[PDB]
Amino acid sequence: QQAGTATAENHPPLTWQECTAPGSCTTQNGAVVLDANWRWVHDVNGYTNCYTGNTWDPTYCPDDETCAQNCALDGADYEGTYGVTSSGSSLKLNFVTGSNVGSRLYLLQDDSTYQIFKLLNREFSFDVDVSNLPCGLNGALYFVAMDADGGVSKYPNNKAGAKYGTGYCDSQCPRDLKFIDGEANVEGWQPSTGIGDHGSCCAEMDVWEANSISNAVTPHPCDTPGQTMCSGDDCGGTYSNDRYAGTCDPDGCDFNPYRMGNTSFYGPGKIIDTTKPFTVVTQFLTDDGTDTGTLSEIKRFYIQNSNVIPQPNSDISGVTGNSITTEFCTAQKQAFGDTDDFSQHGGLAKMGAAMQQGMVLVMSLWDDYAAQMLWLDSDYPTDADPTTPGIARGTCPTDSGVPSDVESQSPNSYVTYSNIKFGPINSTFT
Ligand SMILES: *[C@@H]1O[C@H](CO)[C@@H](O[C@@H]2O[C@H](CO)[C@@H](O)[C@H](O)[C@H]2NC(C)=O)[C@H](O)[C@H]1NC(C)=O
Ligand SMILES: *[C@@H]1O[C@H](CO)[C@@H](O)[C@H](O)[C@H]1NC(C)=O
Repeated sequence: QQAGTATAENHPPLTWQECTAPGSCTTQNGAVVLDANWRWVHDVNGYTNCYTGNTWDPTYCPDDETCAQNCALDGADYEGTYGVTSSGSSLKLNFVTGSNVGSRLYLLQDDSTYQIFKLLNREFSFDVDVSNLPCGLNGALYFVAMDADGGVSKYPNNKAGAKYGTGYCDSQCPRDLKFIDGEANVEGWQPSTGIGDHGSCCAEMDVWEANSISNAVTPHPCDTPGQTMCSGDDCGGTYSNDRYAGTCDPDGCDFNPYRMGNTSFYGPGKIIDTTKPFTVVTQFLTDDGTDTGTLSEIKRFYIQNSNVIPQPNSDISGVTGNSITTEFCTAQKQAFGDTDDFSQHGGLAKMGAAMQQGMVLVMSLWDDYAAQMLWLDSDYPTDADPTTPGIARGTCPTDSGVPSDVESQSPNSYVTYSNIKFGPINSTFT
């Protein structure tokens, strides 16, 4: 895709901090950029839609390649069209703005380059306010193995790049992306938004997926860490027919404290009381305590009112601990009767390989047209006994979360992420 000219692209500023030790942090002047898929795509020569509603305009987009040469991703009015505002070290995502629903943003090193995080033997921490996120919404902060330049050096027809939020991929191998690898997704485009023949896969570390009711932390490995194209139902993921047909783990190894049997830990009025802000800390430990080692454990702490509170232990029979490890992941898949696609695609060793490639920080607010976010905050397989281990993930009713409901009833929902800090283990807090 080309770079557009109707609207100029100005990235909202966002500061964060890199630390070397507790109390010793340096502020970085970052910025964020809106993902390519939320943008208006217009023809390079005038101001005409290449994409109209849920369909490609064949005059400009008769095939994948031509479309990409003829069409441009426009700049974004962040506040007014997409409901994104930044202040200093804080970023606010509004749910519904006019006819826009939600957003996905990446953190930039500079105006053409995603910030790369190498997470092994490091810790990542951020403050969050999810008090205005009801059932059916997902305020996500996570990492994917995208190219720093958004694909430009690999794909000559991508002239927009990171500056326009190109190059997305995650463990679902999404086929709803209008542009992949410097080509439009037009041949095979089946309207619902819509899905095409091509998808974009890469390893995904979901540090935080949450609303005011439930949260989960979930690594999702892929055979190839790092961005790959797939095609048809071989993609697997949410949009393909068979979830488990592809090269990535679509479920992942998850720790949601509610699902693990502690229902008094996280929620309104609870130990982590989601009516107020709190701090989320995630450590990525290696077997030998060094930066070159194998990923072996993911640990979680929360901080609310200067109190440091560790992730609760699993209270599921035969599943032990409060951290993600190979042992935990094996035991939890068995005790819930879920297919162990995690270990099939290389588990934590392969999550670690992706972390070694470097990963991009994504911040997001979305609702779920496929599954109503019930996998996160309700009884998920809905046709199943909510007393059997692993079905119940939160207190939301099973009729919650349908997009046309939440978009109409809670349009002023929002999420705020702030005070991002990154460094060696135990440097981001006391
Ligand atoms: C849910 O998790 C909480 C937090 O871990 C548990 O409360 C802790 O219990 C331990 C004993 O196992 C105490 O030493 C801590 O001081 C407790 N923390 C707080 C702040 O309460 C709680 O027991 C768990 N509840 C259930 C339902 O199992
Ligand atoms: C981090 O601090 C914790 C105690 O809060 C301790 O278990 C651990 O050894 C520390 N890690 C390092 C490498 O300093």
